[PDB]
Amino acid sequence: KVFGRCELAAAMKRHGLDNYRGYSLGNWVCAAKFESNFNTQATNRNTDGSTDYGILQINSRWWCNDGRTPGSRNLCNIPCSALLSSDITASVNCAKKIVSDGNGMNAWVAWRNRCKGTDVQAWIRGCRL
Repeated sequence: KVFGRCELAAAMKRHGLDNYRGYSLGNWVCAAKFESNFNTQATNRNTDGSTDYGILQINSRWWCNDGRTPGSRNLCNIPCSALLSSDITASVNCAKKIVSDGNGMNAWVAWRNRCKGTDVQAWIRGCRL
């Protein structure tokens, strides 16, 4: 499904992402906007044989298993097809692992490029939270 901005903000807040590891809620919403345009079914194929899945475009080389990516680690221990659900819980739980790993939200290149450095609080303004 395609989420609305405040609808996603509220779902992510319910899942404990607001200020998780130092990143306020606005960061996560902006990341989803520019990674998947708020769509749970977005997928993106990469030159190394991996694919990015779901609303947060989680990658199959390191995080989920899709059965077709060469040096796959499955550090979230989840099949990638679960990340394509309309319900974002598996994506959020794997995103919690990714941001705890090493370089925070730098794992998301659309965040890195288009969110970081802006006032990301603007992405939850006007939302009932």
